[PDB]
Amino acid sequence: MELHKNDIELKKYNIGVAISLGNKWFSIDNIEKLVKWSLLHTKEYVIIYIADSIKLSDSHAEEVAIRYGRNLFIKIKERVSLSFSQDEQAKIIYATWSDIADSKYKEKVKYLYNLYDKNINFKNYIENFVKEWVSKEKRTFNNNEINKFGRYILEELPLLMVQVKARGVLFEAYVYPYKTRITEFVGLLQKGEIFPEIKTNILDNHPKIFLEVRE
Repeated sequence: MELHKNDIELKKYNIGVAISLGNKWFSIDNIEKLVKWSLLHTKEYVIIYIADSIKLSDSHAEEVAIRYGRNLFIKIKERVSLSFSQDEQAKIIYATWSDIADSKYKEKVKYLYNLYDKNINFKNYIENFVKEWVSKEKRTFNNNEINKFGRYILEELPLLMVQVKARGVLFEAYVYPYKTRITEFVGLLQKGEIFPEIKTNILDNHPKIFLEVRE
């Protein structure tokens, strides 16, 4: 695959690999490709995490992590240790939800939850957002479910917008195989062009960089 940028082939950034569990593209082979591309283009490290899902925990991301991410990561570790040299393997960091969701990240999430409960324009935008995603799924969903799906998005939204640390490692950039409704929405947020209060409250002027990489 290849980037769809001079800072990259100058290896300026660390690169996160955001895996959407359940999205048919993220087979184990496509995941291996994305990791190989990131090891070749990263400044030093590649961070691998589970990034959405388009009760054993109070957080949906945490629940996904312990129910699925553990076994996914185990399959990824096996494949990697058979595809990559041992020194290349040194560059990789498997970041669970807890690695990312430090206390500083949680305040940003709290700000979004708060805003989801108090700003009905925001509430309705986020929910219509879920409503559109799922109106191409054959299955249907009620409004309480639609509303619960919305909070799940808000839980991942800071990661998409700001540069954060996982196990003490800043990663400025992340790879994803195509543009999505979400990536356009995040773009607008970072520019302050939609719900600008969000930019003012949770973006510290170092925006997460989205790199589109596909075959």
